[PDB]
Amino acid sequence: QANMGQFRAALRRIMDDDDWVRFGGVLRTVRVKFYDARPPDDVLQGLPFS
Amino acid sequence: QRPERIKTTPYLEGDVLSSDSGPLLSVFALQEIMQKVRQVQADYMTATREVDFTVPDVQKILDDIKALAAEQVYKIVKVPSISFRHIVMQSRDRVLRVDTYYEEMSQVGDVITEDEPEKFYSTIIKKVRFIRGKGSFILHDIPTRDHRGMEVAEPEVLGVEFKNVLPVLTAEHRAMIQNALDGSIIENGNVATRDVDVFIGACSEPVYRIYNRLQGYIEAVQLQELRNSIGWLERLGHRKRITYSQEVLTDFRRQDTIWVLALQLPVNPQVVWDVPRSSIANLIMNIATCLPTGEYIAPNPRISSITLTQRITTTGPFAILTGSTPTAQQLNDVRKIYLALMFPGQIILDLKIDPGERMDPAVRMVAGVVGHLLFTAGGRFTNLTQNMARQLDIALNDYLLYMYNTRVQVNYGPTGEPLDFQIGRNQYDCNVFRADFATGTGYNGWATIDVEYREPAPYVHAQRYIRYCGIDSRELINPTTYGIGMTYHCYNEMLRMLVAAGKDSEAAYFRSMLPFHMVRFARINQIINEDLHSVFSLPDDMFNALLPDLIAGAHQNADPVVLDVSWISLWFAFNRSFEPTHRNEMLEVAPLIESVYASELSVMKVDMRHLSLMQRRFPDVLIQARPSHFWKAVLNDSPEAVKAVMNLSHSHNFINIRDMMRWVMLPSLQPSLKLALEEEAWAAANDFEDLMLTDQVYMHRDMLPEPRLDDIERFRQEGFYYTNMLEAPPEIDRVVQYTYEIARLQANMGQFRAALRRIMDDDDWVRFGGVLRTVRVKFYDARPPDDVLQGLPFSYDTIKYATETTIFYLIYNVEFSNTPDSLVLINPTYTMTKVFINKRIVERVRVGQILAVLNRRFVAYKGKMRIMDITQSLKMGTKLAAPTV
Amino acid sequence: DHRGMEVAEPEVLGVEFKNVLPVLTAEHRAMIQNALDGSIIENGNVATRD
Amino acid sequence: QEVLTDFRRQDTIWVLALQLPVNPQVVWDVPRSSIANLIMNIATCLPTGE
Repeated sequence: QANMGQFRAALRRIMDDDDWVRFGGVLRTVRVKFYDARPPDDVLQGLPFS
Repeated sequence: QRPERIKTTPYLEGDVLSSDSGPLLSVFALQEIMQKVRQVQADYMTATREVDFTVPDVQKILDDIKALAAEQVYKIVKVPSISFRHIVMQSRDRVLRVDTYYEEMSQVGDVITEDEPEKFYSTIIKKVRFIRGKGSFILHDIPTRDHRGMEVAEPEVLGVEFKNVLPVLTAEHRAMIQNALDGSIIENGNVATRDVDVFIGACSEPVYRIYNRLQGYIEAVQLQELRNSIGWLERLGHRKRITYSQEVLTDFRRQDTIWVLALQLPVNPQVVWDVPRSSIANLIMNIATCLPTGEYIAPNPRISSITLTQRITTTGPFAILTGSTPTAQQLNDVRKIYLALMFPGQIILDLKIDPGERMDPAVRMVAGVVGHLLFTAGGRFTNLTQNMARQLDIALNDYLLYMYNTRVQVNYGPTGEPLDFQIGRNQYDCNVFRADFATGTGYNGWATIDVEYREPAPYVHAQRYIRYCGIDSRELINPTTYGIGMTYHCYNEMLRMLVAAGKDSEAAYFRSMLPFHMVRFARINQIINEDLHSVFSLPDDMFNALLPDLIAGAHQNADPVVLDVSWISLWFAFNRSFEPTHRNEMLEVAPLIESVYASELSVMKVDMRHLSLMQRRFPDVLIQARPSHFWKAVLNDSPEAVKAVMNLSHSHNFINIRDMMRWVMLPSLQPSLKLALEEEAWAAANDFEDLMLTDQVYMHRDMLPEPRLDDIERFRQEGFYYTNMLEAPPEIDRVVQYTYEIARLQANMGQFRAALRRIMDDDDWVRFGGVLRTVRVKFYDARPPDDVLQGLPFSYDTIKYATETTIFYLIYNVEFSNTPDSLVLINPTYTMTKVFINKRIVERVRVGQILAVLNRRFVAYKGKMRIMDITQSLKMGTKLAAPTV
Repeated sequence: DHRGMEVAEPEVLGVEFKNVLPVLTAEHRAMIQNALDGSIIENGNVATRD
Repeated sequence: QEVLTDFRRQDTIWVLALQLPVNPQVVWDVPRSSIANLIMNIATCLPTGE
């Protein structure tokens, strides 16, 4: 997807399609949190990839 | 991270004895080889050609190879050079046209002399370099100008100069010249997003041919060849099993980028391997390149003894020999043994005796055992020679023979060969442990398979995988049998004999010792399989031919290199292990290096063949030709790096004609950009007339024309001219042929001058040709000296039949106050030299013909265009985002 | 080396005639020159050695 | 055999003045030399110990 030069556009199209993405099969470490206000932008708007 | 380097048991760990790397081992190996032959030469009397022996620096030559790889053979200039030159005589309507390229050709090189063959070759190949240098250029950022809203080009990029022509023109004349300048336009000039500037004009024909194939080369090679190259790099990386950069290459190309490549990354190894007397060179670069950084490990101290209490403890059977430490020479011998171990087949060992050293007899007693347990001397190759194999047999016989405990019975056999007897209670036969090269008993390669074939290999010359002691390398990632179950046949027979020999403690020590031995050979199997895969390696044909060659005494082109070690060094090497804690760094740039190597080799072969052509083409010029002449001629003007590579063999003082010509006729080749330009330059050079190597020389009675001076200004406007040059040869009847040998014969008889005067009186032409002569054209307005106008092909030192002569063009200049008979002379001036060149080198053109040469198409890029060399970025750390199909 | 052939030396011939050349004539010099050109070398073998 | 095993062994011509086979009959054929053979034998070959 990065190779041909249509990586991000496909992701934006699929997100317009309102779908779900299971990025990788590698297990991830989870965390639990509690807040009284809005969370920071970094944890909310962030992407699970780089 | 790599699973075979992690350890969890207290048996394979100990203090490190020493460390080593490829660079030290290479120079050391060359040193002992050269010292051996020097001692050989010194210890006796020798009568041969003198030769000095110095050890070279491999690292310097590798650095110089890397530097030369960065050298670009292409030049970029905005403007092309001047193609044609104009000359103005007294007539302002007619002007002389000359080619500057021909005059520069005349200046490039030196004169012809029939006595000097290699000088002739050197001059010719200098012409070749000059052709390729003036042919290789790319135009970028051409200037442009605007006239009446239209695009025009400048009068200095078209390749002609005519600024001094403007004063001699009248109104219509510079009117039409400026009209022609306005007509000199750049095509496709109305494109708003234009990137190419295409122009019509003149150029030198070889130069323009090289330019045309250069732009064809630009258009041809593109990204898919890079894809193939990096795919082969991936296959090599898979073979070596290196970690990859998590960066992945995506073939997205910018709209304002140009890549250039001068190498094809797939390689033909036979081009490398066909060099005469070069096997040792291939081995030394293989050592210098593929060998990683490693170290020597001692075995666990607890194998020989185990404690039981404070005071009582077991002792080793070889306790007296265990407490020993090698010297410098013994350490060097250990190195030699491990080198012979790491390369099987092309390295031979030997055993050194000299009175200056003293040892206990037990060194040979145990040395026979360690020799039979430490080398392989049978199967499909060899590692030993016959004499030391017999010595080891005698040693093993004496060890089974000298026994300190209560004696057992022995039954001797018929012959006096050692090991012809039976021993002990079980009556075991020791005769099976004699060494024969065809069978291979008594060593690690007996009763097993030593070499095997698998899937296609990255390099095509050798697909083999070496299997020492019948064990592969895949048990380290996943073991196969239990701890006791690891064994092989010769080890079993050896242990069973020692049990049969009544010898028990030694058997226990060896049975403990076995897994260290097997894992050491597993690591060496991995090293041979993975690390050493390179173009310098020995192909399968040589490896499968060497053993019959040595056992049959057949005459071989690639002699195995014979070395020498000491006796106790075998036992010391038995108590060590090699561990490569890191891999070689220059391995990461290994392949492309030899590519440059290969490419340059191709170049030599190319012009080599062309030089041989002249020996067939011209016997008289090359009467005294010896092919070493052109050999040395090419070998002078060449990069010193590859020459040092070949002279590391030091056989350059031994190269004969047979090896050199056997190298000549092969057409094996690996393409490269400068190579392609080389073939095309030599294709232009197949027409020998392109380098002023003419052989048409005519002589007859001729005189300078004497025009009658009627009107001075009429003579000014006309502009009469003369030349001794022949624009075309005359008819054949008046021309008589003449040769070198007949010239020599008539010179000895002395009637040659008489024959010249006879035919000279008969007023017919005479030919002196068959030998290439240089061409000089220099313009003389006044009276020349006699030597230029009277160019006699015979030159008194006897005579030499071929001589160079400067070709004359005479321009006539007159004044108004000259009398009508001022040029009238009572004795007419005479000339006799005439030459034919078969091209319009000098010619008179009327003013409208000044731009009559613009018929050739040139391509240039905009100044915004950037050119980046991309030869340097071919490294196996680059992995494709879209892998090769 | 001349005429595409390796040629021996008058010294290795084993005979000396170097004090009779200057009194010779043209024909004798030409004949001795041709005869010198006549001598050849043979690339033979013994025990598989050149 | 070290001197027979350099890397220039293949294209070298050897010279030996003495043949190894020493036909023993020629030393024995010497008339009334038995005592001389004995004394020079024990001169050249007899070792000494303690």
